[PDB]
Amino acid sequence: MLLEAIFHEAKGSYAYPISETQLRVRLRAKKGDVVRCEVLYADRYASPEEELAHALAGKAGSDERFDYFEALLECSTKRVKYVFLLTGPQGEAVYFGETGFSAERSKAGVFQYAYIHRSEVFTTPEWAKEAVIYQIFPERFANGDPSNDPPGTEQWAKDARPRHDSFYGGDLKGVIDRLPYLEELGVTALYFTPIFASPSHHKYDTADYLAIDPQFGDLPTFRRLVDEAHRRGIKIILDAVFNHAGDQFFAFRDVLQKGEQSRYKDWFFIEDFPVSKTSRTNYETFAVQVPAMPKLRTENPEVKEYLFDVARFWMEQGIDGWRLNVANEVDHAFWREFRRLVKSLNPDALIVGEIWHDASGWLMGDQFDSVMNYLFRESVIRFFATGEIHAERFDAELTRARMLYPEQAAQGLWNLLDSHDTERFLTSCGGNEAKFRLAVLFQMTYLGTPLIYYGDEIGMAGATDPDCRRPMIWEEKEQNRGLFEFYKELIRLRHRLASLTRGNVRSWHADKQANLYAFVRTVQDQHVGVVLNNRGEKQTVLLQVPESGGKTWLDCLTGEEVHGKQGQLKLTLRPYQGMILWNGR
Ligand SMILES: OC[C@H]1O[C@H](OC[C@H]2O[C@H](O[C@H]3[C@H](O)[C@@H](O)[C@@H](O[C@H]4[C@H](O)[C@@H](O)[C@@H](O[C@H]5[C@H](O)[C@@H](O)[C@@H](O)O[C@@H]5CO)O[C@@H]4CO[C@H]4O[C@H](CO)[C@@H](O)[C@H](O)[C@H]4O)O[C@@H]3CO)[C@H](O)[C@@H](O)[C@@H]2O)[C@H](O)[C@@H](O)[C@@H]1O
Ligand SMILES: [Ca+2]
Repeated sequence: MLLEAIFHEAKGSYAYPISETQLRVRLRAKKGDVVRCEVLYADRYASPEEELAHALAGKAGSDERFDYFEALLECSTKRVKYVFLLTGPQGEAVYFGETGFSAERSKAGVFQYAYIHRSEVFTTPEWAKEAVIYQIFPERFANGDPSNDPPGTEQWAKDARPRHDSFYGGDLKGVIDRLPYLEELGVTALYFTPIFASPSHHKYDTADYLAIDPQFGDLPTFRRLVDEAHRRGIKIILDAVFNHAGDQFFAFRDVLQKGEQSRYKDWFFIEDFPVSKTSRTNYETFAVQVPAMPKLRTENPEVKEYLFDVARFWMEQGIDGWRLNVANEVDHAFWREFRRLVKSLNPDALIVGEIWHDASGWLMGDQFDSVMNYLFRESVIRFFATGEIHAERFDAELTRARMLYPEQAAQGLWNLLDSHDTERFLTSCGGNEAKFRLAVLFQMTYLGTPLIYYGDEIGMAGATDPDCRRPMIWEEKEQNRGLFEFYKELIRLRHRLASLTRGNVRSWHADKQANLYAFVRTVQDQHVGVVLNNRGEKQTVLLQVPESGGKTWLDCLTGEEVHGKQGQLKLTLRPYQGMILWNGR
């Protein structure tokens, strides 16, 4: 076996506790190199003559080039030292510990997870595990109050083509009026983009953190929205823009007026007063040269305190969590303290960071509960929309991404198809509803938390920002109701099958040729197999089905009963058809 490809570390995503006395450990090796991975462990202060505990690590998955082995160590002492025993296809074996590799156990040394502190057990809100989030971009969802529309508001139509500066009049009253629609859809939480006072249509350039934007409503209206959503089983998640403020933020206004004399100059990153010759801003902003968004010095204890007060204030209004804007650009300490603040105020308040790349550094348990899973989106785009990758590659990307973070984070990752910053998924699919639906079937059944971008459920399309922010289509005749019912059915199923919300995931079948992909969600004895025929042709496949897991399944989408013969299951799928096979347990 290639030792150069074997890896483990007693931290991060390769070793972390799932309870005060249980440690999950993982190990990767070149794919196919290891057939058996066992862990020999004991208390860190155990005498050398003491017997060692054994734990067999099962193969939790395989990506492009590695196999991932996973085991659970029972550590009643909460302190553990361990070594791996790896066996190859031909029986060759080697011990692997902190010191290195050796045929002699003691020479391999031992990895050590010093101590398991209860406070360090990554814990997320239970509800977040089985939730289906719906993203609402307020200026474009529903205009329930035409009297607060910004000046220049354009007419609400299906052929509307917005510009970066357009306004359509969407507001919070509109959201309230449409709660029956969201409730019928079955969503259990709403993620709102910024709703605080701001002169723009997107509101990411904050004028006042303590006020609902006038064109969206007021405090009383927001509170009514929170209460009405809650009674309909719908939670509220607000967008926290803590990386940067708007040029109209009171502290910045003071800087523009008093220059180096303002008491708030250190709340920002300023280079040379006068505060501005704007084309070449003399203060750091979000991205490049964006005068409206001066970056906040969150490292400044004063800035932090102010923002923490803002969070406290809104949480006092009954919200259920936060989506953190450009979260990877404010400091880690700020986030560790934020989590402590948030969880101390509401143990069930959800913290979701907005990071598009590998966010493992923020997902170890001391900061965010989850992140907007843009890498999940990349795989889905690649496999279902563009067809850049085949089923086996798709399987590998999914598995590799899943192994990047501890299971607690993976379990609640926000799996979106698109957002207000991308083109709509339908468009990515080139208008092919068949491709779109199979992707949605995957979104609704894969491991993680589904996030729906407003309008996708009724067939809206659009290029990226600002075209992805077209006013919501409310005319029934203009809505794709067939799609709407499809979403409704998938959402009801997700709520009915515990496997889909609290189960693990294992690849079932992956054939690069037929481009058919299948996985199994498991919890207890329940198994739900999802089969995806991502091809424009009718195909038949043979899936392996050991009788120990059942020999009869019910396709929950059609009611058809399928049966396995001698450990094999023959399925025939129409083009782009997906099946959700429940094993009746
Ligand atoms: O620039 C002139 C413009 O300035 C103001 O408006 C700016 C911008 O403000 C708003 O954008 C917000 C998003 O809506 C949020 O979701 C979020 O998105 C950021 C994200 O947090 C960043 O990490 C980054 O994303 C990168 C990603 O990190 C990277 O891995 C890779 O995937 O590329 C991503 C970019 O696609 O940028 C996101 C914003 O993207 C947009 O802005 C970029 C900067 O110019 C641009 O390159 C990109 O094409 C855009 O899609 O955080 C931002 C917070 O600002 C608002 O919704 C946007 O519509 C606005 O453009 C003024 O208000 C505006 O009048 C003026 O025209
Ligand atoms: Ca309005």
